[PDB]
Amino acid sequence: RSVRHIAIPAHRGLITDRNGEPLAVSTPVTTLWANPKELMTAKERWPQLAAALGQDTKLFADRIEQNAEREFIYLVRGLTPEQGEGVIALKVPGVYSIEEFRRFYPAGEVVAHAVGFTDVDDRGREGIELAFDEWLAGVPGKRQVLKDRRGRVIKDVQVTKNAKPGKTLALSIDLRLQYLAHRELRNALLENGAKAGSLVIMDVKTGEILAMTNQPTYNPNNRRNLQPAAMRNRAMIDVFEPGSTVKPFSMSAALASGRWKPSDIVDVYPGTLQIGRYTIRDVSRNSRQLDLTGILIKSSNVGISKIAFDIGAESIYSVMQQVGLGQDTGLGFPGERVGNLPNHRKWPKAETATLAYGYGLSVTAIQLAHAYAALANDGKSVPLSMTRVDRVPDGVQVISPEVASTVQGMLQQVVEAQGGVFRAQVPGYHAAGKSGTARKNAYRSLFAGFAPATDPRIAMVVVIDEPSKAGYFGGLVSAPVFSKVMAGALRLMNVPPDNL
Ligand SMILES: [Cl-]
Repeated sequence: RSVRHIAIPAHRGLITDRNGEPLAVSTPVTTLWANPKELMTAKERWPQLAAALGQDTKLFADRIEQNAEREFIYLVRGLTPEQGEGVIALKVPGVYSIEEFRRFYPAGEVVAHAVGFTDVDDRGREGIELAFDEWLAGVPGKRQVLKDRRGRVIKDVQVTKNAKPGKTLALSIDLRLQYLAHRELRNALLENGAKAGSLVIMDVKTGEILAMTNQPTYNPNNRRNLQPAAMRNRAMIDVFEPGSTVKPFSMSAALASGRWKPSDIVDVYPGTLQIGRYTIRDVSRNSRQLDLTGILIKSSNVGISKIAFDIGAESIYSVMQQVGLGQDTGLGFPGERVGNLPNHRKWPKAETATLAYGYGLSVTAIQLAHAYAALANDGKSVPLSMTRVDRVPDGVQVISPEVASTVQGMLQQVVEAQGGVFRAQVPGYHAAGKSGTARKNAYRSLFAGFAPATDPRIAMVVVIDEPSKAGYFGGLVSAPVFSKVMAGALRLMNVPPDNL
């Protein structure tokens, strides 16, 4: 009475972590539908079927009566096999059974922002599920079915074309590192009364994003009553002024200029500096002469500004642009922001000073981590990747190996020297990094670093949004998170200790 071609759903590819742990799995679910044309000939069966579907008798009957002309309506999607057989056993004419695919996410909220989710039609709508949708979805088949003049699926003819299953995808993320970072960022938020946060971990040798976690987060397996703020992958889609965490790059421009060495001295007394109506102000103001390492340890805005006036903002802009701040990462992640590294024909003094200590530009947590990776990797930037990297692509030298080496040594002193950020110290290793405290009377606390300082393997960025306890400095709020997560990450990757 009617020959028709209908789609065959393809099996969606498995997403694993870098070691094969499942992160997104296509699982069979039982969906029930009905042909109202057939139901209309068995009305005396409707109340038992309605009750079986948890439905009010009258509302069910109103539904079928309204659709009496159509030949298809869903009844309920995604049931257990025991549930569907429970209904089919009633043998109600025109009630049919189907098996579909539905994603399950074994790690739930721990990796929701990176993995994303699919819709009820099994299409990728967010995160990796969307970015890699063509790779994961495969290609539907087609089959030929005969249907009588009332919609009854009389015969089932051949398969015209088989479905092509999707392909497996292994991410760069290490699920063991991801759990640790997730736990500790969460603990830090709760201990500090903070509103939001991000943590990014990167392999400085391969470009791999080993961990990417945010708060708040959500359970992708139960998205009822989902708050869209809980769904933001802040590490990639939120932009912020990085503040003093960019001082290592200002310093890289200074050491490359020919005009400065770490033992050179800047006079920062009295801890402020007027630029017209604008006033640069240090956080501690009992200093006069400081050497370049001292400027980083004390995080003196006056110090880095006087250095910036000497070498010119253009050279600072250039290093920041070369390491990727405010530049397109090329990951193609949905909603991923680029930020902004402003430019000028001639840089005014005030813009020059603020650029040098990280105001006036916008970056993401992932760009900041990638810039620190380039610095840890002896000045060579390796392309970012969200998937496991087997053949490493060639990187670009963006800071000279000698300059990067020197800046690494200074940042090890930031963490280890007297008056330094002692809370970022990693037991059994040497660590290097810089704190940040940036306006947003509310602040973001930041720490960016890498370890082991002797032979760097891992770069990490911690951002904690609006800590509400008395201490809000990056060195008080974010540095201890770096310490706990870096220690766990190095242990898990069996990195040999360089400080025992
Ligand atoms: Cl943008």
